[PDB]
Amino acid sequence: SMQEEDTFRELRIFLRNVTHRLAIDKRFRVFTKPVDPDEVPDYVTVIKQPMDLSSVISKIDLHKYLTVKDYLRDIDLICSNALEYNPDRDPGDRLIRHRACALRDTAYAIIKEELDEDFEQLCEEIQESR
Ligand SMILES: O=c1cc(Br)cc[nH]1
Ligand SMILES: O=c1cc(Br)cc[nH]1
Ligand SMILES: [Cl-]
Repeated sequence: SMQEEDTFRELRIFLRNVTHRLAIDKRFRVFTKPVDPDEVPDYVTVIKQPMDLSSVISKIDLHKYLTVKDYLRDIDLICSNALEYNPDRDPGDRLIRHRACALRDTAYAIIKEELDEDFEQLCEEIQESR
């Protein structure tokens, strides 16, 4: 229905704004771009399911997210991939991991304060109906 297409558009607008807020934060610059296979040839090796904020924006625009839960799964990937790829005690690794965790925490905190639970519940019920 028109009504359900309105709901999914509202969700895309919501997720675009949250993603843009994360992308413009100087802490999260490393996460805004896919990992360059020159720079890092072994990444696209052991990181099976790469994810970055430009990919998240492309997925919004292609209607791949029907719920905030699906979106947060991709945010969780950005964090768990950073944790997996950069596990060393060296400050370089520790800094990426802290920034990855901060990205994840910020996304969850924005959604906690700004997403209406009844809005998410509606998205979930339309998603399940298909
Ligand atoms: O991401 C957003 C931002 C504003 Br302002 C309003 C709705 N969604
Ligand atoms: O199944 C897998 C594949 C890769 Br690549 C890394 C972890 N687990
Ligand atoms: Cl830096």
